[PDB]
Amino acid sequence: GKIYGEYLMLDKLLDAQCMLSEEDKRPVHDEHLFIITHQAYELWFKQIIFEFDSIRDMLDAEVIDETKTLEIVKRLNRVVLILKLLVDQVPILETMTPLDFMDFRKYLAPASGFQSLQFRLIENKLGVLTEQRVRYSDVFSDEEARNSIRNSEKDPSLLELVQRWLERTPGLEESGFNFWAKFQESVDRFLEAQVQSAMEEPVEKAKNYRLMDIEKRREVYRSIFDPAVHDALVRRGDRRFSHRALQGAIMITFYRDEPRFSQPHQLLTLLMDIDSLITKWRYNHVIMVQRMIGSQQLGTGGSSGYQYLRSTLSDRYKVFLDLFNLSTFLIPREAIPPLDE
Amino acid sequence: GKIYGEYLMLDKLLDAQCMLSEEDKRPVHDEHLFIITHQAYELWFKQIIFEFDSIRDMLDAEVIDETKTLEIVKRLNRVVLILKLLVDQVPILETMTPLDFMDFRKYLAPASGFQSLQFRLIENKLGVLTEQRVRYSDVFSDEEARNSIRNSEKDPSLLELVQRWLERTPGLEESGFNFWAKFQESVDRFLEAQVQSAMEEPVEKAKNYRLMDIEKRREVYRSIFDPAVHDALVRRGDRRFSHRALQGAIMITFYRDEPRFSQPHQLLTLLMDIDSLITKWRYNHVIMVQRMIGSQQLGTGGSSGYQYLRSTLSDRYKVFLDLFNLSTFLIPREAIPPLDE
Amino acid sequence: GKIYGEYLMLDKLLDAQCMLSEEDKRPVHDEHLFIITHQAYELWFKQIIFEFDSIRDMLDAEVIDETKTLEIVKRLNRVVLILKLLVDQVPILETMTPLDFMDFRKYLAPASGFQSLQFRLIENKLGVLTEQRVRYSDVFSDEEARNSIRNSEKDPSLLELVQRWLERTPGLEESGFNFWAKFQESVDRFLEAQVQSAMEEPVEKAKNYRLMDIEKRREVYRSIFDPAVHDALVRRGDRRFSHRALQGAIMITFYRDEPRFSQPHQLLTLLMDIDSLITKWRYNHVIMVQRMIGSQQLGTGGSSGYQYLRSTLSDRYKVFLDLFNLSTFLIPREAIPPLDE
Amino acid sequence: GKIYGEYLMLDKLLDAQCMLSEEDKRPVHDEHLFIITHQAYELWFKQIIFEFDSIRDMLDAEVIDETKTLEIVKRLNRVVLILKLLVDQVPILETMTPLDFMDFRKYLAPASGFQSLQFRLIENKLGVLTEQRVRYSDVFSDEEARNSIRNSEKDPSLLELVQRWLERTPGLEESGFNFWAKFQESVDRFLEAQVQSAMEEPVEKAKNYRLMDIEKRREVYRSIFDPAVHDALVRRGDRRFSHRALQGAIMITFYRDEPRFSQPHQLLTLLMDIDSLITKWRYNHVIMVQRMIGSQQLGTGGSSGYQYLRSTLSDRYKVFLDLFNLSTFLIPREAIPPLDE
Ligand code: HEM
Ligand code: HEM
Ligand code: HEM
Ligand code: HEM
Ligand SMILES: Cc1ccc2cncn2c1
Ligand SMILES: Cc1ccc2cncn2c1
Ligand SMILES: Cc1ccc2cncn2c1
Ligand SMILES: Cc1ccc2cncn2c1
Repeated sequence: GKIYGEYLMLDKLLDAQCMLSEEDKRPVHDEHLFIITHQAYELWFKQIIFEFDSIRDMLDAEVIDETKTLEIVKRLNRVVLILKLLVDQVPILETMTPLDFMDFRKYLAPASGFQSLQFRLIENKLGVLTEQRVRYSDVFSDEEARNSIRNSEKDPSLLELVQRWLERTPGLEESGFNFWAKFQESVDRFLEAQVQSAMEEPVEKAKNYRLMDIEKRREVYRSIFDPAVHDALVRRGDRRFSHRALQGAIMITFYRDEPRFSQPHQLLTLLMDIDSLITKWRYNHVIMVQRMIGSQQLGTGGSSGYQYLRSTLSDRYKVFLDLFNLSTFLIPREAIPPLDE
Repeated sequence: GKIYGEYLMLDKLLDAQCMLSEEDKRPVHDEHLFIITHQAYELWFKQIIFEFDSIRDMLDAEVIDETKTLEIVKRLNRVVLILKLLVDQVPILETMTPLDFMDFRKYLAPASGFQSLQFRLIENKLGVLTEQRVRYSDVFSDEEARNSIRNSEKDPSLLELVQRWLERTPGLEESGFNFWAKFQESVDRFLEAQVQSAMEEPVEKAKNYRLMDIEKRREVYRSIFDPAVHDALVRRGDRRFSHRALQGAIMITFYRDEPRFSQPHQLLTLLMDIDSLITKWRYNHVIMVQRMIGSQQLGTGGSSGYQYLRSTLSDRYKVFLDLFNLSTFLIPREAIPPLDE
Repeated sequence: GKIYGEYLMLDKLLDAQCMLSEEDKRPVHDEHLFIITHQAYELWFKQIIFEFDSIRDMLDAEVIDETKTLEIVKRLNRVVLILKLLVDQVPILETMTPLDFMDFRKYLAPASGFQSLQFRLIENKLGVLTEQRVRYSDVFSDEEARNSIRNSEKDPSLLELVQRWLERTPGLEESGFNFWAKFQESVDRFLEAQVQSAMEEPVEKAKNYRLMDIEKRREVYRSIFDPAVHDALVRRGDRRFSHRALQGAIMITFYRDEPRFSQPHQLLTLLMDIDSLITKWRYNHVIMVQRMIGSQQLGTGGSSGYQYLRSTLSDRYKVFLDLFNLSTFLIPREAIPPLDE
Repeated sequence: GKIYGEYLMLDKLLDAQCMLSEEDKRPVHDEHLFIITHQAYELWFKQIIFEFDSIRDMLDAEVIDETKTLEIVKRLNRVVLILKLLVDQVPILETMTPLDFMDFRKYLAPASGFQSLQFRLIENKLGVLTEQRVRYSDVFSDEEARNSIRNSEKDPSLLELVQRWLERTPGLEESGFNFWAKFQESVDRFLEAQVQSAMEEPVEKAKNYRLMDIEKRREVYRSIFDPAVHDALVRRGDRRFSHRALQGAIMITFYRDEPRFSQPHQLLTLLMDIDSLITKWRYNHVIMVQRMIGSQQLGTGGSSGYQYLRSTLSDRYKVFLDLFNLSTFLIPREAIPPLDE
């Protein structure tokens, strides 16, 4: 179009609000809010997908320069703001009372939140593993929806592309900076100095606490320095990243204050914020489900739905799970290998 | 429809996003965000209108009981939450850079924010007076849009209906409680006691300050006790309310802690919050216009647009202007006529 | 005092910021933010306690009128707003980097979040049961702190006082409205009508699903109509409320649209919002702990602390647990016993 | 100290809450909220000052590297988050009713918001010019407060230091990139091409509108290319920046997408966000003053105070006024001189 409403296709957009309670000559006022709220979510889901696909295209390249990294950071930050808005949309729908919802939920019988193609496309494009999902894709009767999901699982997710970018971190290379080995030998040097300082403790409980603590540190570093331990944790589902991607991620977090790593760090932080905000939506949605129809109601066949949503709050659904635990492996500033390159 | 996407008409809704930069084979990524942002606004504008029209129907009645008042309060509070969300949508669009916007604003030449039928319908249904508007309704080329605006100006606004409800306040009546006269004579009694206390001041500057202050209080009460002064202020545009509606509003604010007036008070407060939040959107929108194209750019013909938006921030656009100044006329708790009925 | 700084005792308040890294001639800039953030929390914790104690005094009375209920609702809503602000304070402290925190966390060795007297007083005054707490009160070395906690556990909590108020609900009484029996017999009448409608189903899978569903409804109502089942669930820790308090709570939620119950309903909703917002703070605090020092760091002696905080997210810490599940027991509007009194 | 309360000096901090209505044996509950709210503001004002002074020290240097720029950006962003929290604190105090405030505002007679030393120190350290202030520093009776303000006006503000940093922008130099001249000659080339395109317009109203518009563009560029026009606008108070600082600011906004300028751009954006958020606090504070005591009340001596606060909303109080208008001078991407260096 050309003028405001023609450009925005308001003739199409504002003709998609059909209250089924109205067409059945028993209108329920808040059903208009129910529709509008979901359509605002679906509009922003399309925007999120559009931004995710553009970030996937920029990450599916041999090298990602400082200019392309800034663009990726901008678009990830935009997704963060849209996710906060989407979390904030819940109290607007929580304004409808359970009895008003009960008077129209009968018209929704075949419909299901599981049938949101865009919500699934978001989960898949970010990296929610099909094997890590709770049992409880085949809900989608349409063939274009099934084809859309097939492509989202087949094509590389944001998790795979970020890992590839993380593995190519300059500075990890043995030929050059050799960060991983410098980190291993400074961890050994630091942890021994901690043993020597604890040996000089005037009190025995304090000497023993420090020594027990150093042993727990030894085990923490063993989970990342022994690749067999890391690869076993990845297999269990406690980690997502490859051993080399984790090395890159750890190096980015160590040198975040350096101009060269501040932007890659921000990209990782926004990836974490996205995960955390999708989890916040899941929680607020399960609180709202509970407020409206409790753990189970007429038509639900028990607390099956409720318990499934409650189970989506687990680390099984966090894509960049590894990013939250990087500070466990941190060493003081004085102990970090200085940058030379 | 029946299943999720058919119920929500996602086939229609998600087919209304046409980037003109894409159809011209010169696509600008952030134009997708520009469209989606406006469509989320337009969806919520429709919800606001739907709630406003339902509140108008409940207020266009002989008596509004405690049950219907609770429903009106709920729906006004819902509009408050939607307005906060709409204010919060601005930083999402402020994520687009001026240079990216400059690469597609050429395709928008005939379009204008003035062509938002729903934004005008919101202003009119709330009560933005046609005579109080800045010079700078005839923008709308379509006949259904012109007819929609004609009806919104003709049919009673939220301002007119609230005034009618306010005029019917029980307790204002001479036959019963006679609040206005009790308020006048307690104002006189309180202000004289203030003169007597100031007369006993040991310091002359303090006695004189108190006496100058009591004189300014006398003039404040004169603007509401002399109907000629109030009616002149309404004529100037400094007030909106009729003299009897203002009496009701003042009585509701005085006895807000009493169960009988707490709900009418909350209705008035939410009416104020709505005004204040529409003003907050106007401000954030003028800040965003400024960030994107400054006070004037190529195609604007000077700072005409900018200065008009900047002028919409004035009290000329506040519908319930009177509601913000009710605390100027307040007297201590000890001086308020006790409720009997 | 009398002037601004003397009234606010800014001489005392702005002399309580002692950076231990500064006194050790190794200053860490963000330690100032660490102190200020905690002091803003402690100031608002004192305000929360002050409001909680005033609500406890109003609830520790024979009858609570409509006027005192409005005051309680106002103060509960104030606590909600302060809790949202406190949740929002986390991203301000998350602005400090893990390496900057690592350079001063050594000076905090004896200090512990467990030593916040005001946080414990908040938990106790709301109603966090001492037996429902995770093993992991005796941390407090001072005698006035131990005496403060002793009194908070001994004196009635907000949970006990709300239950007393809920038990005294007019309308529950057999002598008058007899709500519980009317609810039981309308549940029986409604559930049988649902069996008869399911019997007329043309499809067998649909008839069987409806019948399986009605059986699950029968069991839900059994948990509240058989007092032995409710009393067993209270004993297990799945419920907090007495059988009579639950009856009152259910009646308030059923007739919330009625002027008589809207205010008691709002009080219950704000009580739920408080619980939910304290849970949101706990979550954001465990995310921030994780961002700063992961699941374990030098000095922690393993993931003991982290796992304890992670366990505070369970229903074991939700005081008004029962309030979230009231919609499970809801019946359509057509099936609710009409109000007469 | 060493343990939680000793480290945070909670013995001092939680002993600074003296309600004057309580000491006069006429306690007003919400006076506790009034005190706590102001003390939370004063605590965060101290944090803001601490961050501002550290940014002043980093900016008072010959060269500011990419590493020091990241630190400045981090601390400015922290101030943004604290300012949002401070804006959000207003609705918490707006929870107190005007009648409850009226029962204790008598004890505040000598106190005044003008006596907040920290609020003035914030305004001065940011750059609120003493000559640009409204008539209505000498309020401060204490000598350490007068000395604190004297030093804040004497020592360079954030506005002066940012201008110095902006003037040293590499790329502005004639010897090297010579941005200003390249910008002038590309503006001339672009504006002439616009005349030639308008000359080919089939419609005369369209040709004339385009030509009138190009003339308004010519005048816009004249205000920045003729230093006499810029220096006259600075003198009038419509601009703050020196002609060379404005050149740097314009160059940073033009090449913001380039890695070299993205961080300097972010610093400028956060400086704008700070200005805008202090303005948002001023507005919310004048709305809250109005809600509590209207435009004037007993003790105010008329609307003097109210009108002064209402006048602080003007551009006279915006420190980085110039930053909001930089998009007025923008040219399309195709017209921007390519970077070489
Ligand atoms: C009145 C409020 C709502 C209720 C009672 C509700 C209830 C439910 C229930 C019971 C489920 C489980 C499967 C099913 O029966 O569909 C579900 C899933 C879902 N709903 Fe909602 N919902 C509400 C509002 C919303 C809104 C506003 C959205 C946003 C678009 C939404 C999005 C979803 C999604 C995406 C799922 C999938 C859950 C996941 O796999 O993580 N719901 N909902
Ligand atoms: C890129 C950001 C935007 C820019 C540069 C912009 C610019 C403008 C300008 C210059 C005007 C004056 C008349 C005209 O030329 O149309 C205007 C008016 C208006 N715009 Fe925007 N706008 C933006 C985003 C939005 C958004 C997201 C909305 C929300 C739906 C919106 C709604 C309106 C409305 C309703 C008016 C009427 C103003 C009033 O009468 O108070 N604008 N806009
Ligand atoms: C730099 C950020 C912070 C870190 C790393 C941190 C870490 C921790 C840890 C590890 C614990 C477990 C016991 C202990 O070692 O003290 C804890 C408990 C606690 N912290 Fe924090 N904390 C941080 C900030 C805060 C803030 C800003 C507050 C607010 C006043 C706070 C309040 C508490 C409270 C009240 C507990 C008790 C937890 C409960 O029983 O639910 N913490 N913190
Ligand atoms: C009950 C709410 C409040 C009322 C009625 C109120 C009223 C006023 C008034 C009338 C003035 C003008 C001079 C005077 O008489 O002091 C003023 C100034 C001021 N107040 Fe408030 N105030 C309130 C709350 C606050 C809060 C919570 C803060 C935050 C610390 C604050 C900070 C200030 C500051 C800094 C000024 C200086 C204004 C400027 O120069 O821009 N006020 N206030
Ligand atoms: C339309 C619709 C139906 C069911 C549902 C569940 N969660 C969101 N939903 C939306
Ligand atoms: C589509 C469109 C065009 C112009 C405009 C101005 N303010 C919002 N707008 C939206
Ligand atoms: C001072 C201090 C020490 C330890 C701690 C843990 N969570 C908050 N904390 C505050
Ligand atoms: C204590 C106090 C007195 C007066 C005042 C005005 N604005 C904030 N204020 C605070």
